[PDB]
Amino acid sequence: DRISSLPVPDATQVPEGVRKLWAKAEANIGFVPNVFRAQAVNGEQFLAWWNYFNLLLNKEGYLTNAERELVAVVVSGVNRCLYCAVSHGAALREFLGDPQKADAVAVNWRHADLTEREQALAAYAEKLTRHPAEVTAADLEPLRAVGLDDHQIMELVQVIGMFNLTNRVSSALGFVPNPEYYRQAR
Amino acid sequence: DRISSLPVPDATQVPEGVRKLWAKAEANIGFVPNVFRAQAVNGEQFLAWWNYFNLLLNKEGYLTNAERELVAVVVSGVNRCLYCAVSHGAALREFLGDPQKADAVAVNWRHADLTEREQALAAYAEKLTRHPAEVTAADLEPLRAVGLDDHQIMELVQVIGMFNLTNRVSSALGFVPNPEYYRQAR
Amino acid sequence: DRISSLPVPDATQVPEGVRKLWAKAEANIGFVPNVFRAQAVNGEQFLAWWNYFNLLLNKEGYLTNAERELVAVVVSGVNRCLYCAVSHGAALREFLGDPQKADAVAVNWRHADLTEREQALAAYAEKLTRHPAEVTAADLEPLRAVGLDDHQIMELVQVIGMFNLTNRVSSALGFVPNPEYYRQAR
Amino acid sequence: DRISSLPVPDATQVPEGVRKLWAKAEANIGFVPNVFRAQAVNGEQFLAWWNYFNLLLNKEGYLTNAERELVAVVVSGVNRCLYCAVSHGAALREFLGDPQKADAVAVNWRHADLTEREQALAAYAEKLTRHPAEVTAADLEPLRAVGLDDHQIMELVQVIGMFNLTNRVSSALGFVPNPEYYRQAR
Amino acid sequence: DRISSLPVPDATQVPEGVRKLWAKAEANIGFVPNVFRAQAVNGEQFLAWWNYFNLLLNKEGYLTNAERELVAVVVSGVNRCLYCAVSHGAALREFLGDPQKADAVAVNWRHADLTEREQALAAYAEKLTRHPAEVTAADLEPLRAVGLDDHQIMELVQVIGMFNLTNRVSSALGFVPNPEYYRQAR
Amino acid sequence: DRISSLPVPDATQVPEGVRKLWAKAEANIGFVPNVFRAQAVNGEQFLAWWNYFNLLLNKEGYLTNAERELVAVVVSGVNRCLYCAVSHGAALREFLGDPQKADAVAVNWRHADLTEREQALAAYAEKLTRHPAEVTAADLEPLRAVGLDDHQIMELVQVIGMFNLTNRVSSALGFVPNPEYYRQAR
Repeated sequence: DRISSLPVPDATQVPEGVRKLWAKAEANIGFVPNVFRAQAVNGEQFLAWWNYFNLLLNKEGYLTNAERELVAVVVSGVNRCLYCAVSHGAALREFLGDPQKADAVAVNWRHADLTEREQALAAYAEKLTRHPAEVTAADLEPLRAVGLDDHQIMELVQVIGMFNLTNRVSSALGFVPNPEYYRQAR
Repeated sequence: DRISSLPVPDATQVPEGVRKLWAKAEANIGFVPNVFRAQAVNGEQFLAWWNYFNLLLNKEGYLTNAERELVAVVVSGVNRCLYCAVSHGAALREFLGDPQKADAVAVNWRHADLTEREQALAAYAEKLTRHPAEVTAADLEPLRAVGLDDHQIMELVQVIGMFNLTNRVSSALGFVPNPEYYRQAR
Repeated sequence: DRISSLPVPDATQVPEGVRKLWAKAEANIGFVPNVFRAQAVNGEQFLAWWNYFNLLLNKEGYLTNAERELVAVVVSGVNRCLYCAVSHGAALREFLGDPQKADAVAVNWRHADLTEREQALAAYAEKLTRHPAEVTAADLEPLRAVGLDDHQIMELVQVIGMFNLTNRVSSALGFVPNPEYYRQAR
Repeated sequence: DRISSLPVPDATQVPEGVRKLWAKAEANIGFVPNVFRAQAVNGEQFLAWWNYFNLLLNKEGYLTNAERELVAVVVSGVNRCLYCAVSHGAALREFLGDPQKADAVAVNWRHADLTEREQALAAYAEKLTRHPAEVTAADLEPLRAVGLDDHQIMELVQVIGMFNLTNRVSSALGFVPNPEYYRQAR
Repeated sequence: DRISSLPVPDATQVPEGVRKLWAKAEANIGFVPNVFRAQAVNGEQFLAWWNYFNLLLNKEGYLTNAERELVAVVVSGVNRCLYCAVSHGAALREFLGDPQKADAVAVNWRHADLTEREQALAAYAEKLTRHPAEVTAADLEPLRAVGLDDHQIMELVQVIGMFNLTNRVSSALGFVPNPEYYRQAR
Repeated sequence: DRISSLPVPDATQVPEGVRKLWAKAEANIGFVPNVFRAQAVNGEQFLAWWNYFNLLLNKEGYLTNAERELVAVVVSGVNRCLYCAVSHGAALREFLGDPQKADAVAVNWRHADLTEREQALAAYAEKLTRHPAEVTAADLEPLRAVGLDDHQIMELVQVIGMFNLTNRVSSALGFVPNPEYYRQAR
């Protein structure tokens, strides 16, 4: 059962930080996310990627985990990235406590009955994902009007950019999400 | 005078690591890249981004600097990102020692008379950038045919990803490249 | 409470055939599909649509139910139609007996590890959906290579058509899928 | 002279209802529409399709035949479906009594000097045809403003969906419209 | 009464060369093409355009008139330009002596049962029109395979170019084709 | 070092007017623009093209050379035409006296800090280049609001159309711009 289009390094072929992450994941969530194995081909690059990704998505910042995972699900849905859709879908179901809303966002946020703020975030995520050449300063105005300040905007644009990065890496290399994600928070 | 659509933090409003980076830049290239100011709005996120970007793009890896900057220029050109097209254009001109070749890649790699290897890199960069939902394992075969191994592919996909992240952050926030970049290596 | 952008007719405002359909649904699946209410605005048109849809999708024909629902899910995913993606997702999960496979097809069939036959069906469904002006007789050859005969092709093209009709009607009119569909066959 | 990419069933290979339709067409219009032969490969499915199509397009409802054929011509022009463009073009020329207006709609409704209502119908047909993921309840407001009620909207969205179905079936299978349509109502 | 979105100059407001052209047209075809009035707003630019257009499209060159008008009709159809689709449709009907073939090319050359040579011309015209950034030297090989020499290719690319110019000028300025064109060669 | 995908005629294979143009260019700018050689394959057609192009772009009319070259750079950037981007980029740098502004327009005019008028011109150039089927009389209103009269509009739409012509001819035939253009006006 392949999890990648490239060979996946074993424990002997990854640095300490990657093995520690594997152990931590196993102990806390009961499995090792396949991205932590498949994307470990270049170990130091992986560790640098994780350091930034973990800070931006998982550690405290200026947007809530619900807001962040909403963006993740929208971007990953537009780009039709399987790994990211499935894994961030599990996260969004968990953080919203509403599996059906999360599923609806995965299809089309316009039809998911979101708040005004959520709609502003989803719309801007989709625009910057699809039409990066066309965004302008004018597009920041709706974000301020639903209450995002400069730090929240700075975080938002990074999260959208990040999923444009991870969608591409995951899709290019055929990353396969773990079976557990499909069943989580349902 | 504007270099960003958001307020730019001064020395007192960024962490020490950012101040150290500014000093290192000034000492090495003679000026502080505008992105190091404009994107320092969220300081710790900025430093985590920089750690990864620097490692993937500037430090030794599996692709040459010329190869990485070729990909940077293709991606930033497709996405029409001013900051990245201008600054990475400077870099590609330096690493190729051929301003006209770099300028041609900025418009259309198809017409820039590239090597077979460079054409494979450029073609894949453009596809992954424009059509992330449609790339498959078959698309790796041309990369292998020009001699890219697994580490080189792993790096490549991250570089393409990274420019899809930075093109979005820089365009979303109206980042303005330093005047020096337009003149370097010409 | 809303299930449609138009007023929904009650029992007194639909023909008897629609009331009989509601009763049959309740008795067979335990609830009345929301489309049977929301799309009954023009009653006789509704019953003619249902006659054709039921025959093509639910009754014996030349493709299996699994094959039909695969196509439904691909089409509805490309078009980002909430009602159809959710309800046919339920159906595909049931007919495959594999929720994770169905969920993967919902994001990107290219990454769902399908059989050669399923990949041919999914690829053609997506092309006919996105690029109707560009399909030609040559595009039938892969279908014949996976064993589809003339009756199977005839059915296939109608199924793809039908989802291009229902995705449009349901999205245009903001049809909301029943909560049950999100939970079925998981 | 082929009329389809699939074999066309003869009189011995179609059900009674199809042969009766052939006879009726011949007696009343002087020829048998090729779709009635080419799409008869799956007989019962054909009869179910015709039952719905005939009710929606040809029998009394909530939009006039001129309005319906306007939509048909717009959708079929966007999708570049030959069978449907040619045959519904003949219908529109007949119902408008103005061949040049009908021809102009076939090219681009924006340039055909239509009424406000006609423009609202054409614009919405083209939007739902091209961008089904993007339509929302807001798009119904212009339709109400040119006087369409809920039944007229319900009919409209079906006619647009229907041509998205028939354009696809006709194009996929290389259906060829009869010579008579090209000369009718000129 | 309108034939343009800009004011149309009368005989007193154009140069003598334009008046002579109007007289020549009236004498040869029985009416003055509306473009000769509407596009004469800048008189000397108009006469330079006409000199080139007439030479490339009407006077002896390396492609036949039928071949040139086929390309005209493909291009104008893809771009949905009313003036050019209608007027060049008339021309193609005349040069093919087959109105139904010309009408079919106007919708989709893929379905018009063309010769191998005509299909190569039509396919290239559409690609160069839609995807100018993606054409390469490889795309000339099919043209050479149907017998086009260097002069024929040189002419072809200019004809495709020219319709991309005239489709834009005519659509931008709302040019209205004469009623005669809709009826000619039918 | 090839300058074209087709053979390039020598002095013995071109008419007098082409040889005179070569001589004039050499004497006045110090080199012969490669387009004057590569596009001379069909001599009379070339001379007719040059006659119109030279009048519209180089000789006095209703827009300034800065305005015209701005449009050239925008259109050529959207279409990613190397010959035209590089050569009109040199022209724009010269006429603006601001190399960095010209370079920024080549990437994305939205980020180049243009005047209101310049923005109106760039936006309309890009729209008519990308979406010719969608422009209407309404799009002329912004042009009038930044002060363009009917002659200026007539000229503008021709210049946009012209670059849609030259981008296509140049790209189709692999025209290579002279080394001098890359270094001019820097």
